[PDB]
Amino acid sequence: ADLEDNMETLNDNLKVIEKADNAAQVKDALTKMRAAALDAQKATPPKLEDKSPDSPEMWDFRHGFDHLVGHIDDALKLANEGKVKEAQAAAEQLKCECNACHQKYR
Ligand code: HEC
Ligand SMILES: [Mn+2]
Ligand SMILES: [Mn+2]
Repeated sequence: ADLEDNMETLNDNLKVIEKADNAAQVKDALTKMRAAALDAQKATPPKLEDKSPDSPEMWDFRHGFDHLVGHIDDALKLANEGKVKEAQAAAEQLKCECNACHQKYR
């Protein structure tokens, strides 16, 4: 449950959503992402290892996962309503979140 493994979970399950052709597989990938992002939110990334947990950098690092989970839930709702294609498109826009946090802190 460390940061690199959670990121492996996020990356793998985004590719799963991208190639999926059914709702069950999209839904399982998304809920798995949701869990991995909440667990990642507890880690300290290598480039913030000198920071206090209440620093603005650490606050912003953690809050990035709230935004990510928010997108995941939107996609989760489409995917529970059976709209696989809309859910996949929503998951593609998650990529702005990955990129945003990465350019600041990876
Ligand atoms: C901060 C709020 C993050 C968001 C959102 C996402 N990622 Fe991330 N990721 C983050 C950091 C700080 C790091 C560096 C970790 C380290 O220990 O060096 C990463 C790294 C990755 C990696 C590489 C992991 C590795 O084994 O080196 C991948 C493949 C990755 N991140 C993917 C990824 C995806 C697909 C995300 C959105 C669905 C995503 N990350 C969001 C911080 C944050
Ligand atoms: Mn915010
Ligand atoms: Mn966003």
